[PDB]
Amino acid sequence: SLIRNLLDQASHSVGHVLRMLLGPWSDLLLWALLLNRAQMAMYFWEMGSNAVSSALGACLLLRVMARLEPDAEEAARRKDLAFKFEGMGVDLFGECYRSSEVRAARLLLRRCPLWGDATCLQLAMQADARAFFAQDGVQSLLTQKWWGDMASTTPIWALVLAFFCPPLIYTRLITFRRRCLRRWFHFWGAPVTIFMGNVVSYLLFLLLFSRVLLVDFQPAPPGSLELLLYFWAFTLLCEELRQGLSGSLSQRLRLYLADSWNQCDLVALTCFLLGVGCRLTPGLYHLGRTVLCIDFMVFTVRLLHIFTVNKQLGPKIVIVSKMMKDVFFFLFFLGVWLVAYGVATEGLLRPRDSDFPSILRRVFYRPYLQIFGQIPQEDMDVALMEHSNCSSEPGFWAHPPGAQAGTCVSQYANWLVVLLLVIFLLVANILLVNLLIAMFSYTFGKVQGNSDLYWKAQRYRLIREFHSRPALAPPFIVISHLRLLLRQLCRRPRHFRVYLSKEAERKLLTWESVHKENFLLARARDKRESDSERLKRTSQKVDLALKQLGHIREY
Amino acid sequence: IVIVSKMMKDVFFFLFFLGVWLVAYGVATEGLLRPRDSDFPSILRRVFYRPYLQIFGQIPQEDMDVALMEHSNCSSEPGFWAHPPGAQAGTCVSQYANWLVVLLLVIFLLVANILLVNLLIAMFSYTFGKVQGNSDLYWKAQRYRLIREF
Amino acid sequence: KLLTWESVHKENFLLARARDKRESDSERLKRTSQKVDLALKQLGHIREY
Ligand SMILES: CC(C)CCC[C@@H](C)[C@H]1CC[C@H]2[C@@H]3CC=C4C[C@@H](O)CC[C@]4(C)[C@H]3CC[C@]12C
Ligand SMILES: CC(C)CCC[C@@H](C)[C@H]1CC[C@H]2[C@@H]3CC=C4C[C@@H](O)CC[C@]4(C)[C@H]3CC[C@]12C
Ligand SMILES: CC(C)CCC[C@@H](C)[C@H]1CC[C@H]2[C@@H]3CC=C4C[C@@H](O)CC[C@]4(C)[C@H]3CC[C@]12C
Ligand SMILES: O=C(COc1cccc(I)c1)Nc1cc(Cl)ccc1C(=O)O
Repeated sequence: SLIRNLLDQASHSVGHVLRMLLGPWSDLLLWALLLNRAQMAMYFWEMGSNAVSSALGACLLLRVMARLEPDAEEAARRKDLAFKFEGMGVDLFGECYRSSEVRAARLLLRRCPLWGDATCLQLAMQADARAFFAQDGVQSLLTQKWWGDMASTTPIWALVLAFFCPPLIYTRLITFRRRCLRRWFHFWGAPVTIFMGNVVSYLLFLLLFSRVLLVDFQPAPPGSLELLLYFWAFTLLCEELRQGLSGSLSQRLRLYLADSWNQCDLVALTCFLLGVGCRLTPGLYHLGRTVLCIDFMVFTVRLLHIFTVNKQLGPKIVIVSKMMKDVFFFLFFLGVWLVAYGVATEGLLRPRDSDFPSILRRVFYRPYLQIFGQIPQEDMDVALMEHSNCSSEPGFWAHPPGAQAGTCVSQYANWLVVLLLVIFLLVANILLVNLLIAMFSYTFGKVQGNSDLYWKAQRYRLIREFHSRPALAPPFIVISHLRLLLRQLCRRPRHFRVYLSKEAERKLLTWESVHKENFLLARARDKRESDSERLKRTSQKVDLALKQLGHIREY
Repeated sequence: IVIVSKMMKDVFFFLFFLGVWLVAYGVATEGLLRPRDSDFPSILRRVFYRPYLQIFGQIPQEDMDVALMEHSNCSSEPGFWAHPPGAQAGTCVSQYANWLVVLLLVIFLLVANILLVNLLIAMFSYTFGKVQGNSDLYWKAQRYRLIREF
Repeated sequence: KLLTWESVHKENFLLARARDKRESDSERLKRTSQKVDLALKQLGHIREY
């Protein structure tokens, strides 16, 4: 199995868990989980302490072991145990939140001594406990943390007005949980305010980049505006580099190459560096301008991910991410039909200007544009063209008026050319677009129910990442960077983690144990009231009656 | 009627996505081709209005493709320009990267006119199917209030 | 060896499906009905007492 060999390898030497494990109920529970004893795990859980934290840790280790399983059956057993176990854990935490909201809220951030001193939230995220993030209790607590010391009942427009007018903080609007200085730091350190500052800074960055690209990008040496834009770009590069380094050196970069949004930011920044180099070098000014235009497109795309936090939009964004397979199949089919129809028409009518770019244009671009209402009838039908004799080759040609429709086409089979145009319009503009409608509707209907749950996890990760992000905006985050490097240089000569009281820890443990035993007795009553169990009981009672009646049959 | 009132969230998300993609594509084309008439209203028109109208069958090929335009030498700046015939398409654009301009036009048409409209179809159908069953009940209450008010 | 393995797994599958059928509520209600009927019959066999 994966227990004896794992212990032998650890002795011969998740890795921290293996190191700490070697050959009060925590040890029994962990042994039950590693031995794949489902009933032992359940019972040790239910009669042991720290049920929620133990549940998150144990389901994390179940997922890890199922991934490590070389046997599909054992992996399936471990993973189904993990699903049932995370579900029952989240049910317990839901019934806990149903009792005392603030008690459960401070139960979350409780740094439990076991499982590597990691909070429940980090354990769930490492375990991919989407269901354990789904419940309204943890959702509301995450919302309040995103509104850290801001009384989340405040509306968004109040927040934007307060951001625009710093004096507005000391008003009746926007309540909150050196008083002026403390309020100032709370306002400017709240993760939601950090997010708003980042959004406004990014909008200003895009506006300035567009202004530079459309007006101030002459081949003259860079001006003050160009230098300032370069300064913002370098600051963003430093920001992303530090974020990747913080969130072991090579292991961290291998971790960072994931999270495709960071990949998009990285490729955008590399394109920016290439564009700056080409702009600075004399010869490649035009190439620099083109690549910077492409980079603007990439940055505008990244703005979407920056604006995925909205409660009504994130599921839709992950939906449109999921719809790529359907659009991609449609791309194949459209390409095939476009090749067929374009080559057919390019063979039926033979323009004199047979240059390769012109042939490729007439075979791909124009048929593609026929889909969206651009139909050059005067270019590809003879009855709309004036007849003339071009070449010595025997035929009737009727030179067109179009600039890139050819010098003059042939006309032997224009009836079948028009027939092909009709067929192509019927297939591409009717069969394909409406069939893509069908696939899009079906995919949305199937996927939305899991997309919203994935958005819950994504929003938790978003809250964590903006909490980890420093205070000042990217245009001024150079101050934060120099502050952190000074802190790095200060030690050379030398995550919410809300504190809980020591007696409060014991009171939370007792409260959680009491509510756990209440939930178990409730579920036991439910199982007893279940019709199948009742029929079981009736069957046994009837059997006992029959047996004891047989014991008096001799009378 | 109460359904179409409820559909505003979907149309509103679509408005966000269309605005983002329009900004991206418009600025890309406005940077790739550089009309001489760089007045602010003209720049804003070319970056927002014309790309928006490209969705509904208004494609100024003769305005933004060089192979359809007559070539001429406008300015001392080194390049080939090929002055357009359009009235508000610019005095004369540059032509260094019109292949990629046409590629961007193709990509924008594929995304906005195919991905977005059909995806909005999907959301509209799903929202209608989900909401009609309560919308009719709300209409019952609304009609009672209507009777009372008249 | 494949024949023996297949036969063993086949009889395992049949016994599993038999247990499933027995645990089925309809079959259980059948069994309860027959047990109640037998109890009634043998109680009638001692009615004369
Ligand atoms: C926030 C982003 C996405 C908006 C994109 C719109 C862009 C194209 C707009 C917004 C601000 C605009 C600039 C604002 C002011 C001027 C000064 C004027 O004398 C020349 C044009 C110029 C430089 C504008 C060009 C177009 C512009 C850059
Ligand atoms: C739906 C899909 C299959 C449609 C594909 C259309 C693409 C491939 C078409 C549309 C416009 C076309 C371009 C139009 C003009 C030029 C400039 C020329 O100097 C090189 C070829 C090039 C760059 C063409 C290559 C093919 C092209 C990019
Ligand atoms: C809705 C669908 C069915 C419409 C299809 C349009 C068809 C019927 C049209 C398109 C072009 C037309 C053809 C154009 C030219 C010719 C050549 C002539 O010597 C005989 C008539 C003939 C052959 C026409 C008959 C009708 C025609 C084939
Ligand atoms: O959805 C996302 C979110 O970032 C995006 C990055 C680029 C473009 C878009 I629109 C969104 N990225 C993913 C995209 C794919 Cl095609 C597959 C998986 C993921 C992922 O989230 O891992």
